[PDB]
Amino acid sequence: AMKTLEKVNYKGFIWPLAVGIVLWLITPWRPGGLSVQAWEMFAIFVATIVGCITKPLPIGGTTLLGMVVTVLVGLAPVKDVVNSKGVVIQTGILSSFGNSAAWLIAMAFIMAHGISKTGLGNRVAYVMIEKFGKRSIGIGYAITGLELMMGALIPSNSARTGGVTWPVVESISKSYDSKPNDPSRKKIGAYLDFMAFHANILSTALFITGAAPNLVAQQMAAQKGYQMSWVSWFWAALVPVLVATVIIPLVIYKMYPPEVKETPNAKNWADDKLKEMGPISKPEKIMATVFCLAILLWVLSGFFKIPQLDSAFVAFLAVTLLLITGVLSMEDALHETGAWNILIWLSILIFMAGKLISYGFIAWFAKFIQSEVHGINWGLVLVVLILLMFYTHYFFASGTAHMTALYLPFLTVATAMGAPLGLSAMLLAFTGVINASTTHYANGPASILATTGYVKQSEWWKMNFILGLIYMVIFGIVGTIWMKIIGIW
Amino acid sequence: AMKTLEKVNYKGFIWPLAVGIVLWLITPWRPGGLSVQAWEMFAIFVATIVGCITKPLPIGGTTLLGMVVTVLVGLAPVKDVVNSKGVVIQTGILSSFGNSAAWLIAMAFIMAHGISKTGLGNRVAYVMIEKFGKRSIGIGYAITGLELMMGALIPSNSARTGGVTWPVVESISKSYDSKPNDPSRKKIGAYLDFMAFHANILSTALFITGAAPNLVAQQMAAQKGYQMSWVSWFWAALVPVLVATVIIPLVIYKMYPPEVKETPNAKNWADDKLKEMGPISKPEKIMATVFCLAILLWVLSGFFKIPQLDSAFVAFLAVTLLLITGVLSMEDALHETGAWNILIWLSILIFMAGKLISYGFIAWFAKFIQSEVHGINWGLVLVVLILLMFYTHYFFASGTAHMTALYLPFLTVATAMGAPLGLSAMLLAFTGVINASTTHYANGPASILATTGYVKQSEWWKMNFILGLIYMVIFGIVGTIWMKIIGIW
Ligand SMILES: CCCCCCCCCC
Ligand SMILES: CCCCCCCCCC
Ligand SMILES: CCCCCCCCCC
Ligand SMILES: CCCCCCCCCC
Ligand SMILES: CCCCCCCCCC
Ligand SMILES: CCCCCCCCCC
Ligand SMILES: CCCCCCCCCC
Ligand SMILES: CCCCCCCCCC
Ligand SMILES: CCCCCCCC
Ligand SMILES: CCCCCCCC
Ligand SMILES: CCCCCCCC
Ligand SMILES: CCCCCCCC
Ligand SMILES: CCCCCCCC
Ligand SMILES: CCCCCCCC
Ligand SMILES: CCCCCC
Ligand SMILES: CCCCCC
Ligand SMILES: CCCCCC
Ligand SMILES: CCCCCC
Ligand SMILES: CCCCCC
Ligand SMILES: CCCCCC
Ligand SMILES: CCCCCC
Repeated sequence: AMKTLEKVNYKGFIWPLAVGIVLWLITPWRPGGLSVQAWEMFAIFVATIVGCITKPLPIGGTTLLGMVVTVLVGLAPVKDVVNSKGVVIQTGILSSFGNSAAWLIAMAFIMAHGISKTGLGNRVAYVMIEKFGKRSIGIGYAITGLELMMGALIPSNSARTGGVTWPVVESISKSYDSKPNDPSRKKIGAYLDFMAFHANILSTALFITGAAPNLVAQQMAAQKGYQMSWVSWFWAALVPVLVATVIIPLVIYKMYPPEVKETPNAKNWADDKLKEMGPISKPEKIMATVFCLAILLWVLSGFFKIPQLDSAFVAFLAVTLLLITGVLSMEDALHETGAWNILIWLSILIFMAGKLISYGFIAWFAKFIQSEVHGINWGLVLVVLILLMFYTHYFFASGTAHMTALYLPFLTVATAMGAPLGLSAMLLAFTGVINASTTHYANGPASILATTGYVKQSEWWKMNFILGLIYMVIFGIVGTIWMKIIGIW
Repeated sequence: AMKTLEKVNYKGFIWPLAVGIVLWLITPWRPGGLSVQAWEMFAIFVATIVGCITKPLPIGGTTLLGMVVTVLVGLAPVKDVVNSKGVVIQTGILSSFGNSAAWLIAMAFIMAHGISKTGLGNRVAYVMIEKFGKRSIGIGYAITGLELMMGALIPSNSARTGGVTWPVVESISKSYDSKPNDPSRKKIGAYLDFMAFHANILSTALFITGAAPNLVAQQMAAQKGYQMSWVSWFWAALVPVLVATVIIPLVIYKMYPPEVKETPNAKNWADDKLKEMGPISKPEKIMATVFCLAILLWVLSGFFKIPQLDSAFVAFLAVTLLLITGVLSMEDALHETGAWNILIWLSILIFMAGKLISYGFIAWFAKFIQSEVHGINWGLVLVVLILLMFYTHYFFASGTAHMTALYLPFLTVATAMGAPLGLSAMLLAFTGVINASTTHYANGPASILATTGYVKQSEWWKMNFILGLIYMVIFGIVGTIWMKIIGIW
């Protein structure tokens, strides 16, 4: 018996629509050397992002709407178009949900549901509160150190986030009664969410085995005659990453403070709650075993490249084990909405960014940069290249496509303007790492920790912009001094 | 606070496991001319189906488990493997959820949720009960006639089912208080579910624009020198389809009777309920408009082949309209479990069948048939070919791959054993149509109407086997007499 329609934010359609429309009417006056379909896809993508901002039809709905409009105005098919030789010359909106990152994140949400159902997350939370609970910044630094230690083993940031630290964040927040999409999110949950994201950034920056784009940078620098190694990257990123570990958390605590700042009796409270939770149970032990097994497969995935260890099949396998074991039914995994919502909208955004890359937008931007800056001292050239490689990730959603597309061209321009090779390589790599401090779709950890409701998106974008300025200053200046020190030039 | 694990049917793992194991140990003694990977994939597929039967880890769980085992023993990657020329020589478990049929069915489940929420389904149900409510077989024949009329326009059976008649079935069942997965399913819901499936079969058989496999048969017969036309197919399938319309419902009513057989006062009851529902509302009017628009796009999709009318993008578009209009939020579409469950398990089954087709199983079966039957009167040859083209669809899940793979070879053998061309073509086409009376994954309508809980799977398979024998008798004998009558030979 439904009487009245649901409440929809129609005002939020103004800025997206308008933006799109204007760019569309601008199409004939496009920057030149560019294709009509490219500019149209750019306009639709920008309007979709402005919608994700103004939040009409929450991100799933507006992403579906942007995909629909993409298919209507003739920028994308529904089924992949083949060249009669098997090659897929055009992808479709259906060939977008077969993405590894989105399915990994969904299965990780499901594993997190299992951790929350068993009672393991809350036990871990009270343990961490007994250890470093008081002075919540202590909790933030502990999660930062945990992520840093895990960076050396787990080569997938999306896993390090949705499998280990996002559950810990959720549990610690639910022990403080910090629920999402509620004015009670500001207690401790939002601070911890943000700090988890930025600790994931730091860990990705410290170890070359912290993410894929770093490996892509390695392959490229080897293409141009510079061999990045686990020890060199580490010895170069140690100092700047320590400076960041010391600063970034402090400015987050000063800018986005944890409303609940002090817990003078965390020890007794955690002990009381644990003892009230009774001894550890069988489903909790099984979930712990499955979690340790998944972590083991993830850390082995760095030495053995094998389909059985794709870092997503591992999540499928853990979920399957939870199903055949009992701690997780199938209905428990079916109405875990976050999984399907993120599947939908992340897949759609990645598809639209891929269409931006294929239609010849990024390549034109790269040629423009290559033909614009001609005579300058290589210092300003490197500054400009870092700034561009930073603020171009607003038009990407993978982090690997960004590098494959813009790392070799910008590095080439730098080395051609007199800059040294190792410095430019490592700087553009650190920049491709800290790019994540731009958006809510920049990577897996952001697409996870921005949509949990603990942190709004306006605040997310603003604070990430500021912290990106800070990251660029830190890495550029400090790491340049550091690389001049240790024989990199 | 979870204490005890969930209840899992461990006994149901015996038959699948055993089966698999045995076939695996049989591998060295495989039929010959076959590949090891092919026989292993066959074993895993068969065990997965036996699991879907015995129901450990409901179909979603056992399909996930079969996919996991597929990836573990080295039969499928997780990411598509390319040949360095762009061609995809091996598909992955992730490149399986980008399927048009599964996403169409999911979006149709969502549209059905909208129809049930608005109050439109119940109004339609009481209308149909006022018209042909008494003598529930009247309801079955009305739904049959509706599906038959829609066959001439909507060229997608999955849509005709999940968009029009599955909602009507659900509403009429919920007006009789027939809920699924309940001993109250036998009242009227199961009979109507079965009858809807078989009416979809009949409509697919009557009009060549009733499904894709019929178009595939058309293309093939044109390849071999026989031009199927909308008027010829219809004039040949009229008589047998009338015989089926008269018989099949009767044997279903005699074999699977609708426990509630008589409703002597349907008129007054429907009028009372309608008047108690008040005049038609605004959300109902909007859902009706969206439904009519989707039906219009679906019927236009037969004359204009355009990505904007893919018969799945239309469901995406209807859902998007319901979102931007208000009658359907995003949370309403996120916890619609059936959509995601069918996505999962149908995609996985289609992927495994595609692996059966690529590894060289179906092609070997076809060569075996081509090299086995050599000297026979073409009548027994056609009998054997119809039987094989019928009972090979247990190893397929699309209905189009089946035809593309086995229609031209069997038709070739028939025409080479003396049989006439038009007769063999039309008979194998009708057989590719009635193949759907085999399984729960044979097509979209079956994968929909078998998993709704109104009809079990054991009963489904048994009754579909019997009705397939009956369909083969009817079509073969009657249609052969009919084609001999009208100048087809
Ligand atoms: C004609 C294209 C106008 C721009 C499309 C706006 C898309 C809205 C997505 C929320
Ligand atoms: C050109 C981008 C304009 C985006 C404006 C977003 C305003 C959001 C107000 C809450
Ligand atoms: C748990 C996945 C381990 C699978 C082992 C695969 C070994 C392949 C050797 C060829
Ligand atoms: C010496 C080249 C590196 C300088 C990078 C400075 C970036 C400034 C960010 C605001
Ligand atoms: C060694 C492979 C045996 C096949 C097992 C298949 C398991 C599927 C269970 C649903
Ligand atoms: C290939 C043999 C399949 C056996 C299936 C038996 C099902 C038993 C259900 C009670
Ligand atoms: C509802 C969308 C109908 C299709 C728009 C017109 C496309 C014409 C492309 C030539
Ligand atoms: C003349 C032969 C026509 C084919 C008859 C098919 C009968 C199938 C019997 C099950
Ligand atoms: C001529 C400069 C225009 C650049 C617009 C494209 C980058 C957003
Ligand atoms: C006012 C609702 C508009 C919906 C977006 C349409 C995009 C062309
Ligand atoms: C380049 C986009 C900027 C993000 C918002 C900045 C608000 C100060
Ligand atoms: C307790 C026996 C279940 C084993 C399941 C393994 C399926 C490959
Ligand atoms: C060699 C005899 C036939 C075996 C058939 C195996 C099942 C397709
Ligand atoms: C060749 C497969 C036949 C299976 C028939 C199943 C009847 C319940
Ligand atoms: C030009 C619009 C800025 C937002 C980028 C996604
Ligand atoms: C959140 C993962 C905790 C596992 C403890 C063994
Ligand atoms: C357990 C993974 C081992 C991989 C050996 C190739
Ligand atoms: C293959 C997983 C075995 C676990 C059964 C309890
Ligand atoms: C009853 C199991 C059927 C096996 C063929 C798929
Ligand atoms: C079930 C669809 C009903 C639409 C009536 C106009
Ligand atoms: C509410 C539907 C509007 C679509 C055309 C702008």
